[PDB]
Amino acid sequence: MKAVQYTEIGSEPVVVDIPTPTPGPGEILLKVTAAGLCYSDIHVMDMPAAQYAYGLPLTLGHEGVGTVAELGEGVTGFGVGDAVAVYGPWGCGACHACARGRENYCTRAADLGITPPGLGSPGSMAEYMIVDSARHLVPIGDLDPVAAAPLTDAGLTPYHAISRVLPLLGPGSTAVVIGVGGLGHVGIQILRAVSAARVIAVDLDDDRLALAREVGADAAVKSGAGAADAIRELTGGQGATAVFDFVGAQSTIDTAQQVVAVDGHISVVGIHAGAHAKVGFFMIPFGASVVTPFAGTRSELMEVVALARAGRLDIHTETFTLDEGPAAYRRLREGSIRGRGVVVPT
Amino acid sequence: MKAVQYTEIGSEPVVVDIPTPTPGPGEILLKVTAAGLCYSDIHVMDMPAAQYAYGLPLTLGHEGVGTVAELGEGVTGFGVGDAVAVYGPWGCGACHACARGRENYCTRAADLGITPPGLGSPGSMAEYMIVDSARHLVPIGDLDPVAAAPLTDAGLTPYHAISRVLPLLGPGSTAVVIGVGGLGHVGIQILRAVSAARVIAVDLDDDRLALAREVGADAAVKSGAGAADAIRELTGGQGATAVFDFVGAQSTIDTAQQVVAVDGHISVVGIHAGAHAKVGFFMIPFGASVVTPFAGTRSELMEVVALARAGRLDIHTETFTLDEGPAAYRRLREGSIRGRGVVVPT
Amino acid sequence: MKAVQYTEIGSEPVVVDIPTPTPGPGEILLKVTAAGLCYSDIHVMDMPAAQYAYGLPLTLGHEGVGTVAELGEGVTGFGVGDAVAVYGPWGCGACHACARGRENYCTRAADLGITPPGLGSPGSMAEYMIVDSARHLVPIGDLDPVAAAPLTDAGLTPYHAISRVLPLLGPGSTAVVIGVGGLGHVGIQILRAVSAARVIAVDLDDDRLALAREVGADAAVKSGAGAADAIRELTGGQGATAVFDFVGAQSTIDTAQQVVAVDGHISVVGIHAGAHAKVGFFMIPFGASVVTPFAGTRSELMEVVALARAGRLDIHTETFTLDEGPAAYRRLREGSIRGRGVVVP
Amino acid sequence: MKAVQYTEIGSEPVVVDIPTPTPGPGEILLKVTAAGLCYSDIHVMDMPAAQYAYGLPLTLGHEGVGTVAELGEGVTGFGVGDAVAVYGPWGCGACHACARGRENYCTRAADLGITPPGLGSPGSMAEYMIVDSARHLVPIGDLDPVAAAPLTDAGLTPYHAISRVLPLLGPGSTAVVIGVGGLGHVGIQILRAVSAARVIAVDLDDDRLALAREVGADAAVKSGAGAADAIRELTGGQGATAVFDFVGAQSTIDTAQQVVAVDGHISVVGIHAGAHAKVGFFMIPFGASVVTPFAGTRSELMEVVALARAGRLDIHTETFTLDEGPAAYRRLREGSIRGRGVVVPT
Ligand SMILES: NC(=O)c1ccc[n+]([C@@H]2O[C@H](COP(=O)([O-])OP(=O)(O)OC[C@H]3O[C@@H](n4cnc5c(N)ncnc54)[C@H](O)[C@@H]3O)[C@@H](O)[C@H]2O)c1
Ligand SMILES: NC(=O)c1ccc[n+]([C@@H]2O[C@H](COP(=O)([O-])OP(=O)(O)OC[C@H]3O[C@@H](n4cnc5c(N)ncnc54)[C@H](O)[C@@H]3O)[C@@H](O)[C@H]2O)c1
Ligand SMILES: NC(=O)c1ccc[n+]([C@@H]2O[C@H](COP(=O)([O-])OP(=O)(O)OC[C@H]3O[C@@H](n4cnc5c(N)ncnc54)[C@H](O)[C@@H]3O)[C@@H](O)[C@H]2O)c1
Ligand SMILES: NC(=O)c1ccc[n+]([C@@H]2O[C@H](COP(=O)([O-])OP(=O)(O)OC[C@H]3O[C@@H](n4cnc5c(N)ncnc54)[C@H](O)[C@@H]3O)[C@@H](O)[C@H]2O)c1
Ligand SMILES: [K+]
Ligand SMILES: [K+]
Ligand SMILES: [Zn+2]
Ligand SMILES: [Zn+2]
Ligand SMILES: [Zn+2]
Ligand SMILES: [Zn+2]
Ligand SMILES: [Zn+2]
Ligand SMILES: [Zn+2]
Ligand SMILES: [Zn+2]
Ligand SMILES: [Zn+2]
Repeated sequence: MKAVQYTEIGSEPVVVDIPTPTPGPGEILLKVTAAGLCYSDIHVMDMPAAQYAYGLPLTLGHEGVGTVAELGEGVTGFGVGDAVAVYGPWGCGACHACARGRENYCTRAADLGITPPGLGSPGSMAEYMIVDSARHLVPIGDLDPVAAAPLTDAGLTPYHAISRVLPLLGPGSTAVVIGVGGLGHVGIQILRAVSAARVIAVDLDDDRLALAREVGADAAVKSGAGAADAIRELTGGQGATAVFDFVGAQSTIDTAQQVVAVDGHISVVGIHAGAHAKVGFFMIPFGASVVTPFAGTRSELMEVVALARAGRLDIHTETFTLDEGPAAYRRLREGSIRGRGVVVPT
Repeated sequence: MKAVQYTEIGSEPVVVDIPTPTPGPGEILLKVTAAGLCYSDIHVMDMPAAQYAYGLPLTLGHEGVGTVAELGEGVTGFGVGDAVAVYGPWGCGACHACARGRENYCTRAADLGITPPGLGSPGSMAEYMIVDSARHLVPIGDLDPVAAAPLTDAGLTPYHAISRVLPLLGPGSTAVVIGVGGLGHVGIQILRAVSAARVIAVDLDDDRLALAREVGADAAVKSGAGAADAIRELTGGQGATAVFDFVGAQSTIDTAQQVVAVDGHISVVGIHAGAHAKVGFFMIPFGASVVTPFAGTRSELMEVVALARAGRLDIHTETFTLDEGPAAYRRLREGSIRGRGVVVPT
Repeated sequence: MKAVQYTEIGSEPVVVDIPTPTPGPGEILLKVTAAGLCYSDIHVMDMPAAQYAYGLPLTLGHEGVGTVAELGEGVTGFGVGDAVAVYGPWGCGACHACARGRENYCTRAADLGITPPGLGSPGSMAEYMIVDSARHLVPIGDLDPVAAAPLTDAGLTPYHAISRVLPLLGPGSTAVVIGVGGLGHVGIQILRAVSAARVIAVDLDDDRLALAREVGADAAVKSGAGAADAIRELTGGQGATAVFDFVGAQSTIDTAQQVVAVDGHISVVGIHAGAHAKVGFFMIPFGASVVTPFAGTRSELMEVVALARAGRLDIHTETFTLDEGPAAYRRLREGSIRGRGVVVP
Repeated sequence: MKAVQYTEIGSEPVVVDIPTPTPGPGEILLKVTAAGLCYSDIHVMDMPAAQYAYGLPLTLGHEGVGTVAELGEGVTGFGVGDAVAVYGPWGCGACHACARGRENYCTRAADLGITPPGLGSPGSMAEYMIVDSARHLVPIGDLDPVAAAPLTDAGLTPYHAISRVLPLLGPGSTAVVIGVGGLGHVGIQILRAVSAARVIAVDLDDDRLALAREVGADAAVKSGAGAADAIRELTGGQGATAVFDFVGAQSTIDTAQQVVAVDGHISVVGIHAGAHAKVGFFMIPFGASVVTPFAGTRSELMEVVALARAGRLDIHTETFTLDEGPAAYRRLREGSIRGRGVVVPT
């Protein structure tokens, strides 16, 4: 089969031909219908050799949707042809966190050699992919695969981040979304669907601010030195109940600390190495909590899919072939994909 | 009446004679039965002239218990002689936070000129004190006033901090308490009363570690460079579900970050100017939230009092006269009060 | 001033002339801009003499909005002219429930002689009204008073009921609303604003089903013997995550028990004497909780007002003068007010 | 092997000899170390032929602990010899409830033919037993199996019931426990470990009231016509925050409704056919919720085991051999087991 792989440190990923895998016991083989590109893949490919630990070659793609092609020995609960989304952050399944479906916060996975697809195990940017266990598949019915693939991370991650503090976001609350890309543009729509928060979007790029308004942001503010004052102006001096920072640069985290309300929340979701919130007296308001959330839970993925099926998430995508995979990653690096890049194998 | 006041910047507080106040409409005059000394009073007295904003002179004492002496015009809900604790963090009473009793997180108080007793308004270290409103008194019944006075901050503040994350502290959880002084020694006992968490206490002083074990800590370990490794040894490498840092120095916050579990919590309660947690990817575990909580809520103070009345809180105190007030503050500076210093007026 | 009062047991309320009150210390006098009619007023007026305990005469109206006219001695936090809504379920202000703003669940109010406006103390169906304390006023800014008055109960009560189980109502959930009247039509809109629940409305009247669809219900079905099967058909046999019964008759509670999901909720909000859910093994699904909620909290009223100010609540009203007050109550009895009746002085 | 089976409708269970089973793929064979008797087994054996639906013969025992004897094909996560408790309420593992570990509330199990051990599938009252999947085992380490077996239902069920409303049970709260038998005597101890509630126990039998005090009840009241007034006397007229009714007869549910506080809770846990709470205006206080909970969740079972391992649960048992199984069930019927009956195979 055709796949897109990261094959040597510092180089662009390449289109390859590798064997179509066969499922062992408990496993499922999917025919991939859509594979999302996430900016996390760029963080991974930019790691120096000393930091990089996922093995070479590596089939990319941690956002995967497909149809069941072959059942491994013992597998029931899915039929051949079933449309499924892949739950990404694989855990041990047995610990206290995993028993609640919170496999994103499993502490045993590393020691057991469990790695996620596209980030240690073979990903979804290929004609076919293996899934380790039935509990890591979620049915999607007749959902369009292209709009469905991003739900598995661009949807799941903001959904989880928002869910951690959803009781704060009552009528009268304000939520700030910093970064209107793959994650951010879905985050705005989740906020609108599950809360009565007023949503203020923040981005460097005017066209992303337009995207923000298109998907339901109440206001849009230019990022940078003026953002904090502009946000406070909109919130009448009380600040924002919650800030969801999908950039996570030091400048955006600083903006978040300068606008968050007393007894509010900052969720540092975007990854920028070295950047951090400074949580201490006189540097942040009383009662304003800060966290770096990771991925999401099994039941949260089901909820994201339910939002999509109810028509609550308009996922903005651009489609690419497998051959266009390396080019699509260049587009993501330069910031020219309006929403989520998705590879459709054929 | 006799009172202890901070009268000039940089100097020790002094015993003074000032008029016994009379309550205006809505106010209550208390005969003070006990007034706690909090290390926050030392932070206040160590502020340079440029930072200090509470006015001079200032009657100290933000931990107050008394008996109702005189009702101001229009006051109902209390009779002369009723034993009451003073709710410290006065708010506007009208905003969304105050409507839930969360006057500790009121955003309107500053602009309305509302200041707390002992920290802008006259405190409890005097024979008598004014309380602005009936809603800032809580009945204590026959509770010993000396052990009751610390409940209003040494009790309330750890109670609130713990309450923010109480659902995390189920059976199998571990809570670390850093700093076994006024706040910390009460915090250990709250954890034992309201959760099934295993409690690990941390302090510089071996006698405070003994205090920790006396009030129910399951383990007590020496603070400093070795503390993080010793705590991890006790938690089997998973780390601590929650860390309540009642010191809040950079070294203790660093210890907290090095031991906190995935999806855990650090509560930075102690105040050490410039110290802060660094909340960013690779600097803290995924899902570990951090906050600087402040004081507590009206209903939380009632719950603290209920714990005391049920025999769940053994409050360690040393008693001082009003004349010994300045000496008691020197004792607090040097770290020689085993628990909470309390002034009893006579 | 002119007021509408219940004056003798069994009779219709009457328009009267009574003195304009003056505020004592701590009190506020409002010029009333809008006063809602609630079907609870009909329950009260239909009480026999033995049951009725609110005193005669009684100025009706537990849904009140006004402008501050006079401050009593010592009152701060409001200026003359401020537009305010009245928080209805007055409590002692001092107990553990009241300290959290949950004065709707205060246990001390009765013994202290605290009664709510329109239900023991003088209500809002008058040119002016007294409010006991500043904490029982909530600012409404430039909100239209006519659409604002129902927020104080038609809004507050469903808001509280929904709020008790809001964490159940995630994406993929279903909420059933039984009774699309004053309360129900606002409840549909609250569900849409604060949850991703799919909303199924139930009513006897086809025009109320149309109202339900107008304010955002995803489906609207006829009440009665066929309702339970029709709801199950819509939910694919799993049933409804939550049922908010704003009728509360035995037949509607039975429908609720026949459709509620495992680990779901029934909120019995409407009042029908003797009617009750039967909560026991084999009579209801495992984990399905049932409650009769009452009114709402201080912070909940603020949230309802915030929803109204954000344009999330389209409150359907019909306006009446004080003189038309008795006629408006006849209209409410016969079921001919499409939404909430409101009296404007 | 030797087993205790229900073999014909209306008759006592009998000791039998049946083949030692072999595990299919995904299954685990346990050597049973302890098997609890639950009063639910008596409800089942008292069902008329028309109602009874679990098949004949049926190996009894839905409270099971053992050691792993043989792994079925593909099973990982356990070694031969590991001491484990059996999670009883088996679900499909795939639905939204099961994804959160809430297999007790799975809606798909019936249609998929999934039945629990001792209640449709073969139970633990035998030398060996099959478990369907690894996710239905929980490690117990060196816990005494005899005291561990009741944790799987006598522990789990009260734990879940209490957990549903744990945020109500703050300092100052009161919890009533009706019925101090297998479940009730563990329920008292859970309340003491995870809350600061004052605990009032209610039973018909004075010796069970003594048991209640032995395991930490603050007060003990005789059940019957006087119970409601005696409970109100103890709660000062406000009533009980929560009532956990482990009898569930109409008389005990009536007592519960007559004592529950405004904004409180009644949990109807015990099963008595036809008995029900009457939830309507003027028949129950405002805001007092009522529910019939069922069993518990995967993570809750882990928490119960963690309580046992921390020394928080003193489980009162009487031990029986397999041959004494039928006699033990007669003892349970007549109410002469002081706590939980447990069968130890040899
Ligand atoms: N925590 C997790 O579990 C998790 C999961 C997935 C992705 N991520 C991270 O989320 C981040 C975003 O990923 P994506 O796929 O949405 O990226 P993207 O490239 O699709 O979107 C980036 C967006 O951020 C905007 N942006 C960049 N700098 C900005 C600034 N200073 N101020 C305001 N806006 C700015 C861009 O204009 C663009 O709109 C990445 O760092 C990614 O690694 C985290
Ligand atoms: N956040 C709030 O609302 C709030 C409220 C009250 C007090 N506080 C703050 O809490 C802190 C504690 O106040 P207190 O009155 O309990 O003080 P205290 O002097 O009574 O107790 C201090 C304790 O901390 C220990 N300690 C000091 N340095 C340490 C270190 N590096 N490692 C371990 N232990 C150490 C001491 O040995 C002593 O036992 C103060 O900074 C105070 O201002 C905060
Ligand atoms: N719990 C509380 O705190 C509280 C507060 C306020 C009002 N209430 C009660 O809520 C109930 C509704 O109040 P309202 O002011 O909205 O009444 P309303 O007269 O405005 O509306 C009643 C609606 O119910 C519908 N209806 C009547 N019987 C029905 C049935 N069997 N099935 C389906 N629909 C039916 C009508 O067609 C109408 O649309 C009343 O019983 C009132 O006393 C309770
Ligand atoms: N909801 C569930 O998931 C679930 C799970 C397990 C058991 N159960 C049920 O819980 C109940 C208790 O089970 P168990 O095994 O502890 O029973 P058990 O026979 O060990 O204990 C019964 C206890 O209740 C007491 N009692 C009986 N009638 C009483 C009354 N009127 N007032 C006060 N006390 C009374 C007895 O004196 C005894 O102490 C049974 O009905 C059982 O079927 C329910
Ligand atoms: K919404
Ligand atoms: K405890
Ligand atoms: Zn990603
Ligand atoms: Zn795990
Ligand atoms: Zn202090
Ligand atoms: Zn305030
Ligand atoms: Zn009403
Ligand atoms: Zn009250
Ligand atoms: Zn059982
Ligand atoms: Zn299931």
